[PDB]
Amino acid sequence: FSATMRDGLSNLARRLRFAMKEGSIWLGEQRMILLHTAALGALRKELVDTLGMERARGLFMRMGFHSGVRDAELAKTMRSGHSDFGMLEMGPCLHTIEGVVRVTPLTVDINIAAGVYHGEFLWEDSFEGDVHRQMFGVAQAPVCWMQIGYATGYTSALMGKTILYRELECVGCGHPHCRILGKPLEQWEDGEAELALYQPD
Amino acid sequence: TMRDGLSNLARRLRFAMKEGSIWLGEQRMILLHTAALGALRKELVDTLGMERARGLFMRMGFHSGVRDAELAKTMRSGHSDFGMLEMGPCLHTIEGVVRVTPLTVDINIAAGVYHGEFLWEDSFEGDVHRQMFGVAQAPVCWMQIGYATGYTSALMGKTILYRELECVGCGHPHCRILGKPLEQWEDGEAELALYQPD
Ligand SMILES: [Zn+2]
Ligand SMILES: [Zn+2]
Repeated sequence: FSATMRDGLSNLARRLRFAMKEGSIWLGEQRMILLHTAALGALRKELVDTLGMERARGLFMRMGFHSGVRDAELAKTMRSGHSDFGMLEMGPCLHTIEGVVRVTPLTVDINIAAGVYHGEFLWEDSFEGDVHRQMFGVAQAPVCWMQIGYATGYTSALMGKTILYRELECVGCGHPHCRILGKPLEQWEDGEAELALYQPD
Repeated sequence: TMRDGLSNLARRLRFAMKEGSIWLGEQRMILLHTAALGALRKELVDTLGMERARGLFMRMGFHSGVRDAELAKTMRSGHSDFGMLEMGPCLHTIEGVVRVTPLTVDINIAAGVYHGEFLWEDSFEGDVHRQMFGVAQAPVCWMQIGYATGYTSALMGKTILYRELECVGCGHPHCRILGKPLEQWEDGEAELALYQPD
């Protein structure tokens, strides 16, 4: 049901090592845990309840940003014999293997050497959208915060420039699926202020 | 010393790529980078202080533990009370959180009997805490302790609290924990209070 993503998914699960003789999981050179979405949901609930939705959104986008940046490093380890899109597409694949979301590239214009990027993707079965509705009910703006942070971090680390993403539709809002658009910071009218969300204090 | 638990619980873990999801029993899971979780921990500790951050993580672990206990209960058939208990250590291990070795475990669910001591090796939490900070002056495997507390309390049907008696986060070569009912802990109801959202 996927292409060319298949190759990516196969070539990636081999970088995924489950070692219950040591109680660890490694993906590439990054240690991972399996975490219940319901536990991340409970954390999110307390964060929004005591910090507010905006600051909580920031914490999650940054957490996602860190994940994406690490996965881009893994992506760059197997660049040999890989087009710019083929390297880009690893993000979508890693996002799927980690059970975060089913990603389908809709159309992608990417040139790393030239600094050109324009990407739109479909997101099916976002864990974050579902978790949010269960904790909060329907939302009045897209809620896949960690997931957007990840696309932003992964793509930016890959390009060596800031690529910001925005959800144009989201299941958290009661759509059938999520859909996103990513492009250079410069090209977003209020980009500099979105950028403020990725900084800690 | 169940290897039998690992192989049998690990079969409950599946990757449904076409739906971009991972299932452990009936619970959806994600693979998350410890580095990212650690970045979150540092922000929470920096902005909300350690005691408040500690509470958030214990309660997150607690929720994980309660839900793995619900999975354990489904596989109740043909298992002793000890066998049931051991699925907790096993799931924690399978989840890549920590490698758990039961040391002495005395359990009888009907009679409300529980006293459990466990060895924790390669704790991700203690590990990440001491890289994002330094050696700490008190045990720091917050989420891991929450999980044990939640798993065992759900299995026993009564409040079972755990404490770390050693922790890699404090420069010990390993973590070690003890779990027993609330009444057996000196300041137990102040420990039970960490599990109540603020
Ligand atoms: Zn969404
Ligand atoms: Zn510890």
